Amino acid sequence: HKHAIPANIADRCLINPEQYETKYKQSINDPDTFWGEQGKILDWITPYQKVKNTSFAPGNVSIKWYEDGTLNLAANCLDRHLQENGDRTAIIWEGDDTSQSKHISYRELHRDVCRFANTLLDLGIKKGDVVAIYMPMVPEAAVAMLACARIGAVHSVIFGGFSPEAVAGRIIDSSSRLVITADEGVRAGRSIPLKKNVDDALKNPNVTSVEHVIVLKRTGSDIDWQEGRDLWWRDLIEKASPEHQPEAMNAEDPLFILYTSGSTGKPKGVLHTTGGYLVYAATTFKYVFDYHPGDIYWCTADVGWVTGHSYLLYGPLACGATTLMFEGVPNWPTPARMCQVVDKHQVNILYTAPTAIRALMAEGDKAIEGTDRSSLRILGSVGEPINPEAWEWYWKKIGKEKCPVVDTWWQTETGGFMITPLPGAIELKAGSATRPFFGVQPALVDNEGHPQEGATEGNLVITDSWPGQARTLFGDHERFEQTYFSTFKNMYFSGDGARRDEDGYYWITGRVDDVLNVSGHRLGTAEIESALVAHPKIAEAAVVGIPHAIKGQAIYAYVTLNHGEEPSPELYAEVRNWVRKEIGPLATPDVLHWTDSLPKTRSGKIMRRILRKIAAGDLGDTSTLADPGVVEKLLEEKQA
Ligand SMILES: Nc1ncnc2c1ncn2[C@@H]1O[C@@H]2COP(=O)(O)O[C@H]2[C@H]1O
Ligand SMILES: [Mg+2]
Repeated sequence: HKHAIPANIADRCLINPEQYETKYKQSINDPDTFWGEQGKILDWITPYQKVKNTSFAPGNVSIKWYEDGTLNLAANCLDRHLQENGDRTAIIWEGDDTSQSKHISYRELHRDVCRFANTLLDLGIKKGDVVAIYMPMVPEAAVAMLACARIGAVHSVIFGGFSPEAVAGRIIDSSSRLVITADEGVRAGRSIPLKKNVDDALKNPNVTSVEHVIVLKRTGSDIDWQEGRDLWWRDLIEKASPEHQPEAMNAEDPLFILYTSGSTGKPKGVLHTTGGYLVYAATTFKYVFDYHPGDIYWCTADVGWVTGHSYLLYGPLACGATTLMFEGVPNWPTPARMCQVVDKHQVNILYTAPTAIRALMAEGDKAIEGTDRSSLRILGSVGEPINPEAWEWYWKKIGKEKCPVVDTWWQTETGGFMITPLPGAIELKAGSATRPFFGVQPALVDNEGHPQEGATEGNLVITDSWPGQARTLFGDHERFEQTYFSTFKNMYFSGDGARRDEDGYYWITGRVDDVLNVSGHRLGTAEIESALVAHPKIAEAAVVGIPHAIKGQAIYAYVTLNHGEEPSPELYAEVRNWVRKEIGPLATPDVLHWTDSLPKTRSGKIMRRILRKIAAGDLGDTSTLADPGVVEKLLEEKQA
């Protein structure tokens, strides 16, 4: 069942089916001409000559785009829009409480970003310095990010739900010089203690690089204050000059670092540079959401994740869009909140997550009760697999069967959309990302790296570079090469599995490595295991994801206790909270399963496949296990 392109969309679309085919073919056969022309979506201070200069060679990965060009991201997202569109709203802010909202014009946003860029410079922050941003969804988070970009500082945004330990780890790895935070965040009526978490992070003796903490007064709560180190946002920004001249950055100057979980090890700082990244974010934003001047756009993703970088802020602001930043959650105070915001601000494009869609869908018509939704024209889904039922419920109930849904597949390491419909070019299948974006060459390979042709399934790789590609892991280019470019030589390995059907449409089925996706949050199996075994009473741990009707995956942990310890309600609570402390509430196990029967190879390594099946409630081949006998026991313990 393919959904046709509706006439209202065909009448206005930027890219129709023929235009998609022609552009795609040029983008693959001649990326230098294609991207040389498409790069002019940005203002360049000096033009590039060389466009594509890349190699996925084993142990010798090198990625450069537009390398001789110079530009400024903040000038592209702000300054260049002033003369004609200074009075256009850049950010609509909607508070957690519906009585609270703000409209911030391109001129107002520009003025505050200039003031804060001057604030950063005056504090001694320079081009290349890393600035940690630990902020709630308020416009000042955007001001901070844009001001860093404006001066060539490298921001590292840390999701507000991370624990003090997790904050400290990111600060340590990045040598962040400055932390920007708020006293508290406000979410679903509740307060989250951000500044206190920062205090606790900075007590880590290995945190040595932070000289100041800028604090936004969001709630005015009683916080501890360290004289000298801590500074109030308002105090600083009101002192600063609103005049700031943007300087030119090289296309390959680092723009930001975003700490990202892997199949093994601890989170690594995925690094994006400036030129290719912004070209790709602007281009994908424009064509996939069919952006026309005047369109009101709402991405629901947090600023702390890559969607919040590329599609809440940089893509839409580069294009001069009005972008909506919502402080709260889609179902507070009631399940109808998301569609109430749509109505309130006459949103035309809605881009949200399958977990959110499923949480609303569980409430049924209470999600749309009393709302109109007629301003919507385009819908999109981000960040995790979406099954056909949820897709159809979204398309029907939120979009009233009138709105194409763009199910966008991409990753933190890809910078922007990779496989996605375009609303006026591609007919839709519920649950399918459909076809690759311009400049993207996907392939499916078996475990031996052999490309599979026709209708088939396998490991999803990308066989050549694209302008938005992450360039490295901060301080760890060899691990970058290992993780993404060693499994299948000369290819980018996404870590995802996919199916291609007889029409050539792609269906992404989930991670094939040990990365979990819990409510849209990317977590590592090994890092959660490491968190658990750090507990004084825990000897060993094996973590698996299991299907969950709302969250997509839930976290199931098998735990082996030290000799002398017994399970108890106290210990159950303590271990769950231990993971909440080491990483954050986002990584809290849903289930703890106490056992002494972890399956292991004869070399001693944990075997997780059977554990996954058992936890799911299901078996496989046990001939690699040093003791098959564990299986039966594990089946009994889960029965109880
Ligand atoms: N539309 C989608 N369908 C299936 N999987 C997705 C989709 N979008 C993102 N993902 C995966 O979910 C992961 C979440 O973290 P990342 O964005 O880093 O990388 C992402 C992809 O591997
Ligand atoms: Mg221990």
